[PDB]
Amino acid sequence: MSLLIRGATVVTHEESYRADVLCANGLIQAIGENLETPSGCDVLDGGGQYLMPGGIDPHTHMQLPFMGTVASEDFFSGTAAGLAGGTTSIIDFVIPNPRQSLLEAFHTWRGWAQKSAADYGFHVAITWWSDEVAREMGELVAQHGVNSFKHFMAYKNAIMAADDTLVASFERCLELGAVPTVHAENGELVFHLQQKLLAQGLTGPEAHPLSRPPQVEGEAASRAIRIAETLGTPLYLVHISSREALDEIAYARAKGQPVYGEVLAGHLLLDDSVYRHPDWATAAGYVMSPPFRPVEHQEALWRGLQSGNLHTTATDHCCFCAEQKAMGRDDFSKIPNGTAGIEDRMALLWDAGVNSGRLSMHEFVALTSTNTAKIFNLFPRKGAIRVGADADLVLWDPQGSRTLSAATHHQRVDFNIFEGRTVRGIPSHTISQGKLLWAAGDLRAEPGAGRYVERPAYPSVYEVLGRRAERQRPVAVER
Amino acid sequence: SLLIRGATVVTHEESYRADVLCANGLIQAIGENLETPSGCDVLDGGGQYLMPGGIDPHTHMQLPFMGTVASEDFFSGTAAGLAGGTTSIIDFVIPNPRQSLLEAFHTWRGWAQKSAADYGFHVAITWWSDEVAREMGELVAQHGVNSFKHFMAYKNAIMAADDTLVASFERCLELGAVPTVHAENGELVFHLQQKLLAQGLTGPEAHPLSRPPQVEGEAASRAIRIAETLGTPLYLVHISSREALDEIAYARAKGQPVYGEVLAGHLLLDDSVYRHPDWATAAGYVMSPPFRPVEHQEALWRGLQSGNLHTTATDHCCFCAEQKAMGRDDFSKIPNGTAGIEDRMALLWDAGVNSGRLSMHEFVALTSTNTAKIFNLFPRKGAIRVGADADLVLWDPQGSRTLSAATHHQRVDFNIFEGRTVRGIPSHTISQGKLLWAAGDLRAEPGAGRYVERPAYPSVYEVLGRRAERQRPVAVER
Ligand SMILES: [Zn+2]
Ligand SMILES: [Zn+2]
Ligand SMILES: [Zn+2]
Ligand SMILES: [Zn+2]
Repeated sequence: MSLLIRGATVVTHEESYRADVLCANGLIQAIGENLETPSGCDVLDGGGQYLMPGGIDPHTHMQLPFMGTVASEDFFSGTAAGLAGGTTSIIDFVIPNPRQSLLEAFHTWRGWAQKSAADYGFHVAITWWSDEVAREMGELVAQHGVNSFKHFMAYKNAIMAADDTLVASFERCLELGAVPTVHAENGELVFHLQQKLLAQGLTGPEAHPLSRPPQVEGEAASRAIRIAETLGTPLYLVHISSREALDEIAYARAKGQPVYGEVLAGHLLLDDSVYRHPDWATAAGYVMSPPFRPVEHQEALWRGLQSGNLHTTATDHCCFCAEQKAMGRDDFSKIPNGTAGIEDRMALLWDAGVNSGRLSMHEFVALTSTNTAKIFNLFPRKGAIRVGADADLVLWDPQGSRTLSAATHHQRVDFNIFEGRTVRGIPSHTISQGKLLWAAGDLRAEPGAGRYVERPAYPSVYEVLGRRAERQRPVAVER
Repeated sequence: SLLIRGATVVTHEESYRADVLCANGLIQAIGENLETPSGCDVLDGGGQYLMPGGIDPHTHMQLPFMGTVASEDFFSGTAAGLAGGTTSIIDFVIPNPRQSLLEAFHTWRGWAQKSAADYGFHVAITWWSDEVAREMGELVAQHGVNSFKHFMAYKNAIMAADDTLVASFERCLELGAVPTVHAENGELVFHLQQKLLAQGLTGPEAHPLSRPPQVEGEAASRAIRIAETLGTPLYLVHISSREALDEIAYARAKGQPVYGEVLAGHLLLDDSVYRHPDWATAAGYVMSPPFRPVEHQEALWRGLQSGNLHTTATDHCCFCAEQKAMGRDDFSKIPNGTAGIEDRMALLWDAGVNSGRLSMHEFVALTSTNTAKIFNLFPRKGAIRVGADADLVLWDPQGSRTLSAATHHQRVDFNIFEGRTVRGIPSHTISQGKLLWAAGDLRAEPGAGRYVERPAYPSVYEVLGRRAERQRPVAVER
């Protein structure tokens, strides 16, 4: 018990309509025009606003230990700041060291995430292979609510998976009904260009984009895609930044292949000139992988969203303050990679996509929660306004205004990649598991309030794959 | 000296009536009603088309491979070529892993000495070290080699992985050499092979299932993007799939120098051949990449017509029945390869020219001139011009030939086009100014052919160099 949102237009991934919505006991209890108020149930007035599923950010790195160091944003600050921005759940990554047990890395991460203010889940990264990793994956799916496994195709000599691994792991994912996910950059090429730029003496952040140009993403997307086609698995590609990688996804989808693509707001709105800023720390602030790209790539990504070839939005929320960035003051390859975004994603997208008329409100919802839930088999528990669904919601004021700044954001990091940008259309209120956790300026997150969210295996795409595999079965010739 | 009189000269771009005089290995004169020098033999070409002799840039004469040695040797293979209108080859030095390239190279020169017509070599990069790199440089500077092949498949044999591709392509750029690639993802092939064998599918019908088209498309994608990133051209051998062809068109659509090669096999045969109820027949078709579903044939023809595929070849790599039978209980041990050197030109004329898919000019481009230009042999080869080498084919658009292993000159007991009848045939073939095939009479002689050196830095390198210069990485000062 008990929270009634009254007066709003409910906006789903597919329709708009006027209704009141009642939350109790973490769930949406009722939806209708003029609902009755249970006694002492709190009431939020939503006249002239839109009430939508709360955002799900399927790509966070809260307090990740990475590139000599540990991300500035912990599970609490991170998940809180997300709430302030209308995001109600995350999926983060367990990234074991190579040769490290997955169940061990997984219990370590569950540890770190217990302090979450909002619902959370994990993908598990496959950073090495053995019969043991195969075994443990099965357990994570059977016992621990994991149904998606990440592969890094870059970060050579660190966590990179090569073809022999990708093949073995993807086959395992097929066996388990789990979704393979990939960070698609060709690692040998990145490694090769990094050395060559450093050997020429190019050590600045401006050399970061040059060390990993768009065709390096395109290559790796092609390869992850064709391994998935060849093994009979779906595939989810994280943070697509390039035309080249988008074209591979469209090409595969165009042949009937289940491939999904995620995009970050930064890759929709920023270009690679940012790395040439006169101030080192500013430029360094933008360093993440894949990097920001020449302008023609933004337009292409927008169209991918408009055409159904890109499916989800996310942030790759991986915060490093200036002093951490400056670990690579003399060597761009040692700047810790990552930008902040959890709090800003929904407003950035609404303002650039809906106000401009590129995206309908419905696509906005699809791209901010529902597609993610459907892909990872959380629908209709999440990303849905219906009776029985988790009461994760955001109330949106289309005329409200906000100016993005590191000075004022709830993200624990001293840099914002959209510093000074002003957006129209903001989350006035955010509701997580039935509770009002952000209210016109007031953040009310509390450590440990979040739950761990299990995702069942075998999303329905695996039924279709199953029937195809059966129909395609090889038949010997008799002689 | 040899005068060809009364033919229509057909090049990669035009047709005209003229006689052609050859002497001393070379074309001496071209013009209407040329004078006959005394002693000169005269070939009457009235009603026929005189074209450059075909260049086949992909042969494997007497290759030791998959536990045996190809049945066709450098003499029998180049002689069979000449009967087919093909006057020069490019074959492959394939050193074993950890074997010196130079060692392998001289060995292959020995094997090739017996060739009946002009020949040259690509050299395969089957392992990597500083010594390989040094050897590549000596091959280019001293030995007339200007192209290096990389195999993306054949895991635990001659397969190159990304780290070798990158380092080799970079070495290729340094030397002005053309990287070439056999584009199949070896890890997927290897995985599928085991899986299929583990399920007891051991027959030839499983060869194609073990390397479906996307495995080729992936590897073309990857070679292409490595080449783009390192700033080299790229040549992809025997493209069989829409997927690979689409990767080439995509890259050429961004201004990237990528060339594709195609075999007649892959233009005209489909994967149903592998389900033949006779084991030996099905096995005769086993090569890599395998023949594909029909839709890929049409895509390939369209590649030719659009300028996204550039050369034709044969992957001439012959194994007789007893040799193919080494894989009788395991398709993955069937020696991979089919014959085609003799048949390439008539197959293509017949399927492409008679149908109106290709002009005669395109036919010339795709059978000699584009290969010449790509590997820096134009206009010495693939050109009918004074001072060019006198490698010529006289083509009777009315003749007919029926292809058969019982009648072909290829030293192998199987022909992947057994029984097919083509219209338009080479009536005569001239190599080094000499009449080596004359309407059924083959006059090839062991050892007549020459080793043909190809200079480095084809023209594309000047363009890449201007590009590289305009994209100098430039540091921001602070
Ligand atoms: Zn990533
Ligand atoms: Zn990430
Ligand atoms: Zn090959
Ligand atoms: Zn070959």
